[PDB]
Amino acid sequence: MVKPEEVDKAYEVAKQRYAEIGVDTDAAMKELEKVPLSVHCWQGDDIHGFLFPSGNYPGIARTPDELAGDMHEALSLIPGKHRVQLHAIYAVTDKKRDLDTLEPEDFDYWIDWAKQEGVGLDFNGTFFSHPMVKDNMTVSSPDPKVRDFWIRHGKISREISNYIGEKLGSQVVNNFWLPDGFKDNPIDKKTPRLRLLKALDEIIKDPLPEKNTIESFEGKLFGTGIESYTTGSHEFYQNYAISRNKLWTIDAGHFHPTEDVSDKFSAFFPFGKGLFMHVSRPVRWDSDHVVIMDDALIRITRSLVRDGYLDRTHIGLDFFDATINRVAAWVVGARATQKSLLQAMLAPIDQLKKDELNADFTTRLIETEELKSFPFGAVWDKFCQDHNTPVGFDWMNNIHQYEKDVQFKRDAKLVHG
Amino acid sequence: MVKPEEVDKAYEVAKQRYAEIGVDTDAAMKELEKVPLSVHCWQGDDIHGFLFPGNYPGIARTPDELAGDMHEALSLIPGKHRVQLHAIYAVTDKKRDLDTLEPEDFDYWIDWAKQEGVGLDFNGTFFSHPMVKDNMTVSSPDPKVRDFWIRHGKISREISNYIGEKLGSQVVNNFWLPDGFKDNPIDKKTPRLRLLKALDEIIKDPLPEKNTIESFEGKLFGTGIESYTTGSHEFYQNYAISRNKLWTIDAGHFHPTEDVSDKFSAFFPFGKGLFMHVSRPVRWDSDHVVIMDDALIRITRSLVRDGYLDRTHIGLDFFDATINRVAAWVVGARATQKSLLQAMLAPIDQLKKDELNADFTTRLIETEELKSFPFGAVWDKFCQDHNTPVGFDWMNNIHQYEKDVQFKR
Amino acid sequence: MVKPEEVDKAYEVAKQRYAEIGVDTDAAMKELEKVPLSVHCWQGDDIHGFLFPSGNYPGIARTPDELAGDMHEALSLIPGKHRVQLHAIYAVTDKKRDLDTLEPEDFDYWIDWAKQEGVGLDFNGTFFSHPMVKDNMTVSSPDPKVRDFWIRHGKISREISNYIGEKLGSQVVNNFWLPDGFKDNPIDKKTPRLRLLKALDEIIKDPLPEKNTIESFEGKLFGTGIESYTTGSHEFYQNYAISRNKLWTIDAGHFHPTEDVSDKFSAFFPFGKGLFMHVSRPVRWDSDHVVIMDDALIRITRSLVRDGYLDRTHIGLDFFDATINRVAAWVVGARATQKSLLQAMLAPIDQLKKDELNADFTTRLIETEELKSFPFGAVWDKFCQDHNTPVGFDWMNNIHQYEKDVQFKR
Amino acid sequence: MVKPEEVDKAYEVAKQRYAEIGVDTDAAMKELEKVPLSVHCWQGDDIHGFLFPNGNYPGIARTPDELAGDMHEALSLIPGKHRVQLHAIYAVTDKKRDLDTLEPEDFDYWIDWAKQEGVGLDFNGTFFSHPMVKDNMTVSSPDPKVRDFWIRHGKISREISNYIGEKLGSQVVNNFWLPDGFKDNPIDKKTPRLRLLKALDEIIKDPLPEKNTIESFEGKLFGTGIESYTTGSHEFYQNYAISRNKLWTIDAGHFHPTEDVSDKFSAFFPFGKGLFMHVSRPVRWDSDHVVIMDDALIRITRSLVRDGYLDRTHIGLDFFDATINRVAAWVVGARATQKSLLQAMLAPIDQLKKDELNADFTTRLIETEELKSFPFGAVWDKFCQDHNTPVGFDWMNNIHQYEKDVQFKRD
Ligand SMILES: [Mn+2]
Ligand SMILES: [Mn+2]
Ligand SMILES: [Mn+2]
Ligand SMILES: [Mn+2]
Ligand SMILES: [Mn+2]
Ligand SMILES: [Mn+2]
Ligand SMILES: [Mn+2]
Ligand SMILES: [Mn+2]
Repeated sequence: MVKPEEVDKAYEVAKQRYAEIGVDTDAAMKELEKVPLSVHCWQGDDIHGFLFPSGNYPGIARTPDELAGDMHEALSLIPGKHRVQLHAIYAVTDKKRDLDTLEPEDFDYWIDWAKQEGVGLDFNGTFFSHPMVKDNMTVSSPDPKVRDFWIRHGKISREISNYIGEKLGSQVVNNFWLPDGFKDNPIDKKTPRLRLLKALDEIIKDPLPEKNTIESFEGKLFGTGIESYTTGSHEFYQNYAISRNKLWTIDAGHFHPTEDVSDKFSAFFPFGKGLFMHVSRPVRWDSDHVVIMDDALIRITRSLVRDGYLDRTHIGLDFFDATINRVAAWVVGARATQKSLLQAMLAPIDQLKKDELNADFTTRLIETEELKSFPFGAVWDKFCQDHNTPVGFDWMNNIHQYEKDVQFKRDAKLVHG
Repeated sequence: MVKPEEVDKAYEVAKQRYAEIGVDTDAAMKELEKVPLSVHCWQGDDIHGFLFPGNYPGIARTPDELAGDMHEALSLIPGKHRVQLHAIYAVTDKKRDLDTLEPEDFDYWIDWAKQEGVGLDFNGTFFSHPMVKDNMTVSSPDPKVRDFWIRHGKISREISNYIGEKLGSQVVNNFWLPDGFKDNPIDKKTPRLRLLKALDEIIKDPLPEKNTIESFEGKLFGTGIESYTTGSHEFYQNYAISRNKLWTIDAGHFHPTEDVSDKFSAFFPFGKGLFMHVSRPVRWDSDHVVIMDDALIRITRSLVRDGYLDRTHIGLDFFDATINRVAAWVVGARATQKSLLQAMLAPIDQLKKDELNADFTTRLIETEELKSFPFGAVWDKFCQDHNTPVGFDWMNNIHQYEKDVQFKR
Repeated sequence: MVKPEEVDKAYEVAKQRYAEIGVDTDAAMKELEKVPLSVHCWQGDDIHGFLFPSGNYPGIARTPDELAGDMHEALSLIPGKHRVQLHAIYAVTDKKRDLDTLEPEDFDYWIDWAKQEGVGLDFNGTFFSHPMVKDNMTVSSPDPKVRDFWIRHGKISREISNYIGEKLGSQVVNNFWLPDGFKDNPIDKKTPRLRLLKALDEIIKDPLPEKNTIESFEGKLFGTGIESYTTGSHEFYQNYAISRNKLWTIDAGHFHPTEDVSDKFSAFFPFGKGLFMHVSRPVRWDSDHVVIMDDALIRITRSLVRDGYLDRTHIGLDFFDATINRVAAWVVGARATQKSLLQAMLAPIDQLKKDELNADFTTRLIETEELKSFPFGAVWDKFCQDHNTPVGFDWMNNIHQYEKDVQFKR
Repeated sequence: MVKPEEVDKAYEVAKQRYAEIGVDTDAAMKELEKVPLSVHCWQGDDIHGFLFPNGNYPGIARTPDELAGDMHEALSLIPGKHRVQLHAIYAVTDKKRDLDTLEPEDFDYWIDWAKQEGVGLDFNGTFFSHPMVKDNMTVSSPDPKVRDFWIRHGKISREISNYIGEKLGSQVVNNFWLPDGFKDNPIDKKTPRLRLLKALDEIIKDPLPEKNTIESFEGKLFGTGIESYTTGSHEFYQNYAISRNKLWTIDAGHFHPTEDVSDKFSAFFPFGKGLFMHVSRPVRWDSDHVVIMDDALIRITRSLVRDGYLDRTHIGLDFFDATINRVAAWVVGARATQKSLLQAMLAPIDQLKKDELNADFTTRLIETEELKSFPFGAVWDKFCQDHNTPVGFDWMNNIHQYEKDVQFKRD
């Protein structure tokens, strides 16, 4: 167990080290406080939800109460104040429901939980794992009956999101992700994107207060069993968001091999409103690995900090690893993102910008490289301790306690509710 | 030497093979006639131009030589096409810099285009100049550098307007900027805001759309500018749509495994027009001669199947000096044409119906069979009908041009 | 229906166009009929096998007799004579078996079928979809019980292979693919590959007649749920094959983005014995799409043909698409491969090589590009007709008849 | 300026943090001392060399003395004991020489400098920038006159390397890199590689003691103007090295998009003798950017120390950036590599290995991620200070002084 006075001592030394290069470590920690991460609920129960009925880790959540407890446990090890992303299938009601019959009140459970937990809520319509998914197509299906069903869900997703936003007093980002596409090479690339354009326009048609909710649109290059064509491409959705004055969702695992998603922000913000940045680790495909401190995460976080885009960018976690402790998964990803944000915030950005404007690329290379071995860990440790979360390896103690007390017994416990 | 009667025989057999699956070979050839390729002048003289004075012999060194080489290439490319000029191909006895060019400096090319019977497209030259400061031009943080290149940009529009008025054919004025960083930048925002402001100033003075319209060409990375490109594909698609201008897709300028044929159907619900630069990247932006490969096949069939040709200008953009430079044009142009023609020789309306009905079996079988249908016999007929040599035969014309012209330089 | 006179006509015109550039179309077709393709049995029944009993196309095979009939139908529409790959889980027996208790006689069904069908057989041990797959590891597992189990199966794959080869009088290529790897970033990359080296050496220890069987070893870059580290890498297996004088398996789906597997042949053969070339279409991952005529297949086929490597290269199909008629999948993939081989064989290779030796890169570019629009289709159509298979679209009639009479009735 | 007592106090605190997770910082720094980096001479003078006399940062070296002084300055800012790589075109002689008439004594200047400086030397034959490069081919050219010329150079590279090895009493790694290939798609892939095999075998024919020199073979996926085919492929050279019992050169910039060269070590060492690891940063192609602390470098260094391959792996620098202070370029790349090696050496590797063997992938993910924010910087700073080099930003002062006193006065 780290000693709190050692953390405080190491922080004063680091603060001095940074002050000597014109960086204020107190101000950097204050900046990190103001960046809430939207923790995805579906990592807790392998995206089962509650609407419809292998070497994976024990302790999967099977009920609202279980998932809520698991997210509370994860959030108690993530320093600061954050948000939670819900999916439509996480509706809590005993009334018989389908995706086109959900009502705002079906999320009262999550509204009450979020108020008592002190987090905001983001929302995702569920356009997958349903018999109305016809040949991998939903909203942009050539079948009018299939299209009309999913348009109904899409409209309902806004109604729910508006209601949640009104009750919490915090704007709900309503994210749209559609599987729509083909496994093999299509003949017609145009007509599916025109069907999508018209169906999306119909979904966002009825006005709702922007203070309560706003829609984001999430593209993808390719998915399993849908590899050759994605109806909702990144180009289609950036165009759609700018044109219809909505948010654009950038998921870090959904782009080309070698594609740096941190390049997109400064090409979008001269034209568009806001982004939903979904941090996710792709390993040679859209594998949805837990977020770690790697090149991609470091570039995403430093690009948002350096160019001042945080107040127009929502940061969400989107990954799914059931092979490890599901609660640990959230905490690794959240801490990875926070410490990368913090490292970016501990740079003398104004002086570096100056040197770069004067084409002093020598200084820029040297300093950026020296900063990677500066004592950013001491500032991170201080941030963890100040927000009553365990430091470094110490949070494994919390995970072992949660495994003994909950996760390793859960499977044998009778589910109820 | 292929016998015309053999071409005619093969064509009649192919015509019947295609008619049996509801494809009209005569109509397919009429469709191909309507697609002019914009042949880039700079392949002729390794992008030297005329403004600022182990490769294959016979490089063009003068306007007349370059004009003669383009005439030779066009004579071996069936149908009617266009030529792309760079600003540095100005023809004048006057002392010019990129900020002092005048429209009449291109009278030479207007006259040549009229006698050759081709339209002209234009490119501002924002590279190979002392005023390129740290690989930046219009979006340079130095106002002296920015103002110089803004003057050149404005002049590129005035030149393009003048050419368009004289030819009575709209000149597409393509903007490509090297602007970016070799290594990792701190500020990605400000360069792109400087670009936005500069481009807006360049296009400020209204010019008739009947004479010219601007297109904007993004890049992922170039040599010595690998880490950041100010003018990104996203920046320019957004810029084109918002400013009601054309977007330039160069097949060589995207990510590994990136399929540029995906972009058309995501652009046209929002945008006005495309300039599609066919170019072959070999593991980087290598500007290899266009060949019949997956990329070209997908580009051409995507434009044909979704009926985007009337809104897509097709230009060649490559540079290979290791081979006969005139041959380079003909290989690239013929690859593009035969690929367009193969796409036009599909029963597209029936295939679309099969696809709407989720008959993915029929789609796979038929698209694979069409790859070995006799599309070559329709291509050969198109070549012959338009007074150009068939197959290997045009190598005779190259060897004669080498002997009589190129090898004598 | 295509008119056979039409085909014969178009062929004679093609024959002359090719003759004019020093290519013999009759000779090219003779070369093609000497290239057997190893048709994978598992496309027919979604790799279910027989050992351990939503937008999926109808008519899936459920029994040996059904799978046998489906492969007979597919082969009937593929011109020339070919081979079939079995997996261990395709054992046909009424006896209680696990992967470590399989007997050669359990493959008597397939030997009898192959002799009647007139095809050779290749083999694959089944190192997946089993409770003894522990944390995605089999032969190279750190758990000795798991190792021993999979080592027993490895040895049995060789024994079965030897028996099939003896009975058929044609060499059985016994292909080893293992899923062994880690989902996330490993600490120790060395020890797993040392465990694999030791285990493989144990599996191939007991000598078996080469005339009957030889082993091939199949690497992978990454798989679903095993993305970060593959124990059996391409580098590992090329080194293992060369050093233990075995075959190396190259699957066209299992390499890096932009990786051209046709580059590997000429870098292997100065050192190595033979290759098992598995044609498979990756679409942005190891997606096992049906093989089509694309840059990869064209480069694979022309690289084998131009450099004379066919006599040392076994060509197998490896793909799994259940979204389309499963019998059609076989025929599309096989015809695409043969088409692409034939186009390679229809080039003036000796003259092009001389042009290249003299650095005449102009002639090489012009000619290779012109050959892409030469009437190779007319020669392919002739090959199809000569070997009593339908021409072009026509074989769709056979699929519709097989759907009505057999597939749609299951 | 950093205060030595402040570095020492921060080190003692870090020592304690690492001791508590079973890591010995003092031992970790001793392990780092034993990894010499082979600093490439050609970054100093834009690969001009001296043999054939004939936008960019000022102060390029133009003479042996200027280059020697620049490498001395760079080494003075890189903590510990390292090596220098020479190219054959860095011959120092007033005699009229071609690449096929170089003599060992032509390198006496560099032997004398290395003895003075207290560093070992590695060597590279120069198979580029010469009229005898015919259609981008050298050793494996279809022209027997071209082949024979370059084979003469290849034999001479071994004779030079043996001589240097003897004089310095330190084995010279003689690295072979050939541009040989095609710009566009070849018809015949087989024959070029059979020509290469035959030519390499003739080059290494004459026996020389391993004690003085051993050959390494460097492959490439593609180069500028040689994009479509490389005769000397990675597969060809790994097979060649294992077969002929020589070293295999892995250059981090010469592989496919997304390729992780750190994967290759554990697939090589069950079969082969040794590696020459050229650290180099590719940015979307073989761009030869200065090495920085990124995923690739972190994976290369941790893969070598985790699996205990350092005693069989020579680490060399290979990059060329003339847009920045050329001496600075060396220090950035060397320090990136050392701090990355050091971080990997500061992990509880035995415990992590045990956890992994026991399939505790939860613990492995948590711990590896926590280690990335442990105070490795305080250990790095201690290593820098202990070895009489400036800490953190401080060495920018030395660069500015060297610009003022030496570099900016040259041009
Ligand atoms: Mn997402
Ligand atoms: Mn994902
Ligand atoms: Mn272009
Ligand atoms: Mn280009
Ligand atoms: Mn395979
Ligand atoms: Mn596969
Ligand atoms: Mn190197
Ligand atoms: Mn390099």
